[PDB]
Amino acid sequence: YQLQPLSLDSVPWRRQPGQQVLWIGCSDSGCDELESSGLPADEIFEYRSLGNMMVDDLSCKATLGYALDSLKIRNIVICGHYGCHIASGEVNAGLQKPWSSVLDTLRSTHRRTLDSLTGTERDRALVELNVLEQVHSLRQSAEAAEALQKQQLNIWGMVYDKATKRGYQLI
Amino acid sequence: YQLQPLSLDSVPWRRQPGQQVLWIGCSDSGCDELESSGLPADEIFEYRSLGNMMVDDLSCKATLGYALDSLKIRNIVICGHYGCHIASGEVNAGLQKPWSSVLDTLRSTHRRTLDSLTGTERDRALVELNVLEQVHSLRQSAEAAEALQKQQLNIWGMVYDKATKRGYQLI
Ligand SMILES: [Zn+2]
Ligand SMILES: [Zn+2]
Ligand SMILES: [Zn+2]
Repeated sequence: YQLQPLSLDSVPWRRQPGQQVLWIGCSDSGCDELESSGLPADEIFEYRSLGNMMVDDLSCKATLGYALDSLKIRNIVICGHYGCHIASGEVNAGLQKPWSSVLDTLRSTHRRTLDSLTGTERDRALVELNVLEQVHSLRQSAEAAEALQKQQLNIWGMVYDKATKRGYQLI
Repeated sequence: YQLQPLSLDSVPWRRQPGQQVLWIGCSDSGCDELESSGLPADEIFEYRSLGNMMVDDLSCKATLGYALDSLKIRNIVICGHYGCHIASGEVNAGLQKPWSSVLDTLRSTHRRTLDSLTGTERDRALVELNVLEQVHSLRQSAEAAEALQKQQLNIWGMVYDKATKRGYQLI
């Protein structure tokens, strides 16, 4: 992957006005994130969860299902954020499986690149890797895979930087 | 129950600055809701789900658990909103169980009250009843019940009115 700064005028998840976007963001990220989305408030259906993850439980399936079946959403954005307390090198004992399992697996699978980086740059890399893995795994959900095969769904990854108030798309 | 307009300078979930509040809101409600919270952005841990519900699923349990065990939160707010598409009318087929079950149970349990109202007033009553039920059910959870009996947790209910740009506490 590479990071591409977004231009707010032409975001990949808004090539046409009027349609609703499922925005999947993190519980410890603020509203300030959506100011970098390129979407007006009335085009946003917002799921906000631990580490902007979708794990295969009833909440992920029901939210995906309602978004596709009732709102006929054609775009999903997974928005990670720099400074995230959940997608970081600090392993918090209060964080349950499978959220903790996803993060352990990322740390082991990407050990080579992560091992060469100090704390702040390591945590930024882990936010980005978490967004990529969430985008890849949501594409393999049964409901998303059938929509993608009809070219009736796109899933996008982005990272928001609180400090610069800018978003970066994962390409 | 009765509705009490909130004053932003004296919200029951912020009697002292610095501590984090778990804010449970709806996916089809906007950030505009949090402007009525009386909280600065860095005191908000936001869980945003179908119909501002907590059902007994891994996501609800893990988010509650991370909030209590890792963030040591002392206040939970369940925020419903007038004009909600999920807590409205009768059956949406796109809305899965147990979300659909909660709403059917509210429609049956409060049939007498709902029958006394027209459609728009019926929808508003269903938003308010949903918040009260979510607050009552969350209090009965094993983790919440132990914390409440130690006076180390409060759960609050509120409803946000987009038209008046005000929140109302459920007393
Ligand atoms: Zn986060
Ligand atoms: Zn927001
Ligand atoms: Zn709603």
